Amino acid sequence: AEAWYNLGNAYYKQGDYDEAIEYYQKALELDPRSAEAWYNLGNAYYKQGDYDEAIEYYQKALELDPRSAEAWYNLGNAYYKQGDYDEAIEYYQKALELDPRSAEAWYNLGNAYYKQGDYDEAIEYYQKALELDPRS
Ligand SMILES: [Cl-]
Ligand SMILES: [Cl-]
Ligand SMILES: [Cl-]
Ligand SMILES: [Cl-]
Ligand SMILES: [Cl-]
Ligand SMILES: [Cl-]
Ligand SMILES: [Cl-]
Ligand SMILES: [Cl-]
Ligand SMILES: [Cl-]
Ligand SMILES: [Cl-]
Ligand SMILES: [Cl-]
Ligand SMILES: [Cl-]
Ligand SMILES: [Cl-]
Ligand SMILES: [Pb+2]
Ligand SMILES: [Pb+2]
Ligand SMILES: [Pb+2]
Ligand SMILES: [Pb+2]
Ligand SMILES: [Pb+2]
Ligand SMILES: [Pb+2]
Ligand SMILES: [Pb+2]
Repeated sequence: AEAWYNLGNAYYKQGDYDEAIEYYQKALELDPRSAEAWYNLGNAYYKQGDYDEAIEYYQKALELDPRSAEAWYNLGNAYYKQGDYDEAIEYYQKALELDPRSAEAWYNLGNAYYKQGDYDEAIEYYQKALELDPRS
């Protein structure tokens, strides 16, 4: 499974998401245990703009490792891309409980509240983001 997974990773890293999906799926047929495998399969679908597929496999990754701030965050992103800002906020919240150091994660939490027209909540999370990284 690991060699198939590494092939998928190499394709993913050069931006060939169709090939990444093929070889990630092969790795999971042999070893469905890896959270990082389901997570990166989700990432591959996300990068294609196949957000329902991304959501399906992010959930699988989270069921195997619910401590994964990265998986919660990317699940948030998939909903944000669908315009589901309520679900985006819910999953960003869980990501930021597990790792509150990511200026990027606070920023996108702010963006999700901004998109709902909740400007004071946007301000709160933008302020946190800029406290960590004041360059953007
Ligand atoms: Cl391609
Ligand atoms: Cl193709
Ligand atoms: Cl192909
Ligand atoms: Cl083909
Ligand atoms: Cl789709
Ligand atoms: Cl589909
Ligand atoms: Cl399906
Ligand atoms: Cl939607
Ligand atoms: Cl949208
Ligand atoms: Cl929905
Ligand atoms: Cl709200
Ligand atoms: Cl509000
Ligand atoms: Cl409100
Ligand atoms: Pb191709
Ligand atoms: Pb789809
Ligand atoms: Pb599917
Ligand atoms: Pb929806
Ligand atoms: Pb709401
Ligand atoms: Pb408010
Ligand atoms: Pb509101």
